[PDB]
Amino acid sequence: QVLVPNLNPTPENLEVVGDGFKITSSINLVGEEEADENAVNALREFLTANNIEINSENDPNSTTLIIGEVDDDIPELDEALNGTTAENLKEEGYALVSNDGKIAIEGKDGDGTFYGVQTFKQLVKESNIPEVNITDYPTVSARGIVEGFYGTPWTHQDRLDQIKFYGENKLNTYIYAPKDDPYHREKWREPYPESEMQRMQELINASAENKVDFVFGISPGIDIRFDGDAGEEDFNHLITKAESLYDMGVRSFAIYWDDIQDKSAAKHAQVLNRFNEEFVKAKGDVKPLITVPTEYDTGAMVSNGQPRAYTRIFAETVDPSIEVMWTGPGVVTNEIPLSDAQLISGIYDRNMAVWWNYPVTDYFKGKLALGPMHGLDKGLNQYVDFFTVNPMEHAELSKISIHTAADYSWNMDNYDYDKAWNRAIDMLYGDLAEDMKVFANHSTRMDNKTWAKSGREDAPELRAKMDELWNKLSSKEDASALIEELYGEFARMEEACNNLKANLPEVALEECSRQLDELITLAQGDKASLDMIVAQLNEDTEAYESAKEIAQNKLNTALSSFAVISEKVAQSFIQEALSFDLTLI
Amino acid sequence: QVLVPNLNPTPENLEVVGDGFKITSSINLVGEEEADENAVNALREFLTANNIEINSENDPNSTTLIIGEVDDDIPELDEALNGTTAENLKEEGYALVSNDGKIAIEGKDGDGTFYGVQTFKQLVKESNIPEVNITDYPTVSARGIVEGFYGTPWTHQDRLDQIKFYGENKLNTYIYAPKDDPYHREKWREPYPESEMQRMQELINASAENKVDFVFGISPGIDIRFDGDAGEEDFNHLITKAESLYDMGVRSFAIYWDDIQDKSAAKHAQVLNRFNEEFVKAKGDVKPLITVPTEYDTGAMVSNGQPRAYTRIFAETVDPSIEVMWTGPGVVTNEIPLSDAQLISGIYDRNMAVWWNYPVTDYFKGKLALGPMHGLDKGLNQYVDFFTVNPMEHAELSKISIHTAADYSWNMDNYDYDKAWNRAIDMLYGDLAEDMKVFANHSTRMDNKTWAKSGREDAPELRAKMDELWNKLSSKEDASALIEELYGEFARMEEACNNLKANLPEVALEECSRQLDELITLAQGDKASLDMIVAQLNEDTEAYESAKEIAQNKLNTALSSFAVISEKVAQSFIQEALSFDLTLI
Ligand SMILES: CC(C)C(=O)N[C@H]1c2[nH]c(CCc3ccccc3)c[n+]2[C@H](CO)[C@@H](O)[C@@H]1O
Ligand SMILES: CC(C)C(=O)N[C@H]1c2[nH]c(CCc3ccccc3)c[n+]2[C@H](CO)[C@@H](O)[C@@H]1O
Ligand SMILES: [Cl-]
Ligand SMILES: [Cl-]
Ligand SMILES: [Cl-]
Repeated sequence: QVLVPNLNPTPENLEVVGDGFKITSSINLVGEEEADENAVNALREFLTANNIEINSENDPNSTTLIIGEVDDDIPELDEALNGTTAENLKEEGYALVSNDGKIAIEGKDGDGTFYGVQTFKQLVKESNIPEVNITDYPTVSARGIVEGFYGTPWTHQDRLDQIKFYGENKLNTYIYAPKDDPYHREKWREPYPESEMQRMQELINASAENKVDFVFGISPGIDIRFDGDAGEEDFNHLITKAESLYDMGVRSFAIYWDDIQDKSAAKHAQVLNRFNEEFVKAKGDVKPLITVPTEYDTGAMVSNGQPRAYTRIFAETVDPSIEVMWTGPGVVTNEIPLSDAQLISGIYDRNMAVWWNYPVTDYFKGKLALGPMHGLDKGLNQYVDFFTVNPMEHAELSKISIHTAADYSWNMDNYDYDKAWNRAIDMLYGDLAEDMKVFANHSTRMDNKTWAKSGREDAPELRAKMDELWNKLSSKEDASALIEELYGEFARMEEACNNLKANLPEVALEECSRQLDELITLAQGDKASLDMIVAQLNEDTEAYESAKEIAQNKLNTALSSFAVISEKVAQSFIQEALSFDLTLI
Repeated sequence: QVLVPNLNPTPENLEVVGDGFKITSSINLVGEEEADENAVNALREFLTANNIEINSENDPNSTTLIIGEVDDDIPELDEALNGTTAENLKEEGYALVSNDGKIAIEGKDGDGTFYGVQTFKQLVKESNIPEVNITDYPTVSARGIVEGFYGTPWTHQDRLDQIKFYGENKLNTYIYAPKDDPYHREKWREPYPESEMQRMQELINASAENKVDFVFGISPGIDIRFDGDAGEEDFNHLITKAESLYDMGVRSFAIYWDDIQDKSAAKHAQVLNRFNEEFVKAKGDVKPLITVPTEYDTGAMVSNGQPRAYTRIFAETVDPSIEVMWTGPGVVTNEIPLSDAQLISGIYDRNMAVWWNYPVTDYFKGKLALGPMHGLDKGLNQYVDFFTVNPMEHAELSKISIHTAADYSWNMDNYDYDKAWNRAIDMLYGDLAEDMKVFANHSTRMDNKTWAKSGREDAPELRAKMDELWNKLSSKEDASALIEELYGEFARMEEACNNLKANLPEVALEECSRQLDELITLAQGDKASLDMIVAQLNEDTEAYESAKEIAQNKLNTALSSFAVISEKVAQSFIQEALSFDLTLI
């Protein structure tokens, strides 16, 4: 009878109180004079998009929408809320009540009001809305993305689209830090050309319109000089560089020390402290300084329960108000258990920031990382106050994983990776969701075979059916039913990928066409591998020898291609099938 | 001056009691006419081959060999042993004392005297013998090989040479059960043709001369009938077949029920019991009957602590005298822990026989299994009294692993797999042992990528070095010295293999030429992999692309080839290097 639509992030408190109601083609709007401008703009936009007019004069027979903040002078807001408010209720928190023709939205601040509008937009389908009482606020207070990868940086239009996407999903933090922007790191002293400054401006305006904090990152560590007149000259270059962005509206800064040879911990921190003093504190409206030290994962930072020398000196030197990011137990790592966050938090005795290197693929570019947040302790917020993911150079397909990060960082305690992953693809993909899940299911696990591994395993259910096939065959048990089933699975992989090639919008298709072709090749090799097994069981030598040729040729195509998908599953199945001797008789 | 040479098996109690001495050009021999016939005949062969004559006549000044059993009354033996004796040792035990120009060999029985001679043969080098006090006896009472694999059965010459090899290493059991001998299984009812029988006579005679129990296996399970007249006809067929081999001197027999679809536990065990009664006991001089049940690995036999339906019925129907074989926790598995043997021995209420599926490679024929007995509990004799290995269709190279089985089963408590493996190769390959070690080190681990896995990991020390390389490179640490060390290892892999190709005797070379060429190919890819890494460090794109094309080609060659070696080490390393992105900035 509505119902409650898919929502992201999952609201903290949601109660269904009624049958639901249709929103009139024309509404009455109250409070839009005092409410958060940004919030109201996002409301107007949605209303316009959905062919909903705003009444110039009040109308009894119309759906009424009331909007404002807690301390705004708005009587009707108090009334339609009927008891529950956002009072109450941390920063970015809000209350939403839909009941019998009225919709009320109240934020603790303007951010909350904006976010209340985002939930509203998600609640309405076909002008119908469920009847609910919502109170909501984030688990973690900074949530977002660091564009911090190697490779082709996101285009200006990519970033503008990403920023709207963060706002819509309650993500409030975007860190500008592309390794391959020359003015970010390689030529960090050099000022941005005019045309690129105008683009930053648009990005900064876009961030503000969406209640996202734009963080200007800089990475001087390759060749910054520390002592004497050169240290003076270089420190001034940092100040100059930050000022140009500040003067455009930037109020958040990051200075980064990763991926460099120099491990002068005291000098790094001293730079951070001087910048913090002469810029951050001196400007007065600037958020805490953000940094990553040269040791940034637990393997690098810690030896036998104790901080290594670099980490030790850095921790003892960097001012307490500076946000320090770390990536977890490893740079690209399976999990962050609570004990790791506890370890690092105690070392720095401060709440930590997380730089999560997933879905980034810059270290294994042939594979797309399409899985949810996976391995992050649901209790991490005890030690972590700031959470960001490093995405792929592929902006559109990063939205799947980013979508889950939004849910993880806003409602951490109830986060369910499988449900969040499904919900992400449903919400992003529409009619194509079921097919996109088939494909993406095979492309969640990242593994470069050495130091870098993270993500949910690829297609775990299918992997379990494959194992059971081998179990039955080696036990000489009848596998006819399981074989018939696996034909069904392989045919479904291929059909799903074909539907995706024919119907994915180009923005999506351009990022994954090769991996799609790759999964089809694999599915075909998997099918032929079944043919090979079935021939061996039928003692049909010629059907063997013909199926095996196909299987091997598909595996060889898959191995020689740039695109990489389903290594431990669709790919490995062929290898397993070719290594299983059923000619033993 | 003079050290104890490599011995196999490791004697139970050995002590160096002096400096050693040289045996003269001719000796006094004493006890020949009373000591065991096969022991003396083996002794004479050795004396003839090492250009040592026997006095006519006796004295000077000439070294004195005295030989016999405890049951014999030879004074010189008693004087020469000086307190040491075989009197209190188990069957197959012996005493050897070499001191002051005397060598005394006393067996507990004729088997023990023979083994005494075998130890003597290993003790003498260039006429020099260490002065020692040995008492010795096997841990496990039945120690041998079952030729029980699928594929081309060993040739008749193969078998004769194996049987002598078993003698020399104190293995006492040979089970004749090749899956693809028609008359063993496919045509189990049918008599062997005459020329086959003559070959069987030779096998039987050779076994007797080398104290080896020749065990005749029959596998009637595919199509044997049990009920009514058909069941009579078929039972008599078993009798006819056994009689024919008994009539030539066979006194041990096996009836195998493995790898069939018929799970008729009562019928199987009834056939066993009927044969035990009408053949084994009726003859009086036939050793206990040996069997394998259709369920023969713990996974197939047991469901949480308890026997499955078939095993329950088998265990409780089969006569207590019958030796039952099982393979361990799985058909081809990592280990047999004491707890597994306890569990299975519990169900059958007796000491078990082991059929150990290593070094057999019938299920993964591209790889040679050249490693030691690995994963078998060193206390297994508590529940096991019968130990055999299923070897490769490649008889010559099977000797490395068999050699280690001889040590494990004879001296279980002191069994050290690395040392036994080293000794095997030292003792078997002589001048080529160091090169053979390099190559064989890469070919210990069996793994069909699904249900079958067993053996020591391939080249473990190189694997750790590889691991340490990636840990340093991903921490952006200086690895120049290790890089250099690994260039040395890959070069030495290629060198060893080249020498093996040029100098292996043909009978070994014909079994491993393809695998030699595989390891060379991979060493070359490994070397190209290092070059590829070094180029990326130097930001030399041309050298990188060039080394990369080579490393990829070498890999693809190895992957496409029938021969398989060093999957997780030499081969994996190339895959690891290719996925390590060092072009990031
Ligand atoms: C801010 C750091 C936590 C960090 O992750 N720095 C860089 C980083 N460093 C590393 C490990 C060291 C390394 C090895 C090879 C090439 C470049 C870096 C991995 N990463 C990320 C994933 O590839 C990459 O996106 C990121 O820009
Ligand atoms: C007597 C049994 C303990 C036994 O191991 N039987 C056969 C046996 N059965 C099995 C498992 C069943 C099987 C699976 C696939 C193909 C053939 C048999 C494995 N093996 C051995 C290793 O391949 C093979 O040498 C052996 O002859
Ligand atoms: Cl899990
Ligand atoms: Cl193809
Ligand atoms: Cl029958």
